[PDB]
Amino acid sequence: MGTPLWALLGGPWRGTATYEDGTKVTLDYRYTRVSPDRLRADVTYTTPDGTTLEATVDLWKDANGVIRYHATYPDGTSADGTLTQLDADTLLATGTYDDGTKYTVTLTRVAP
Ligand SMILES: [K+]
Repeated sequence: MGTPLWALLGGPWRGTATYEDGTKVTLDYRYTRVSPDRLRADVTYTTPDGTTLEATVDLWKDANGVIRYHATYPDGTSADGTLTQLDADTLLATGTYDDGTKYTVTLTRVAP
């Protein structure tokens, strides 16, 4: 079965993304739609160098049990990715932007 989709709903709705070089970015999010098979959230994060970015993210779990997401940004850009549970606290997120650029970050929910 793996990680239940609604596991993503718990705890404080804030986390940190850690990049390959150790850089960390804060993620603040708010769920706007919840159904047994699909979540949607508005996400805000401030990158290094101070740009503030907003995205709308749809999440679901495919029949192989993989948690997938599709993020859309105000400018029309999109990203498609997967979330893989590492331990109880952390997810591995790997995405591809519509320009072909890829990323890999870990996501950890801030402690309550
Ligand atoms: K944008």
